Amino acid sequence: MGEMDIRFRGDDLEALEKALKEMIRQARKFAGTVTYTLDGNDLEIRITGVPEQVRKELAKEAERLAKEFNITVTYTIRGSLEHHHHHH
Repeated sequence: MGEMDIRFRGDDLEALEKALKEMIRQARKFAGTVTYTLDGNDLEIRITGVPEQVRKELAKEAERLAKEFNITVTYTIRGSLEHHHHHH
């Protein structure tokens, strides 16, 4: 399984649009599927097909656009539980 939910919240819809435009561009360069829901000041971008290793990289890009446009991102990734236990 390899599917991630990248959701941008911000009072400026334009900041959400430029973050969006990038996260689509990133899903395209990784060659995956990209969907999005613009509704008021909430945007959820659903990137499917990209594996867990790549879904992490989309999280770094979510964060770089969050501090770029000063908007709050929240991203969901599970399947990182490769070792659902401490290193002990």
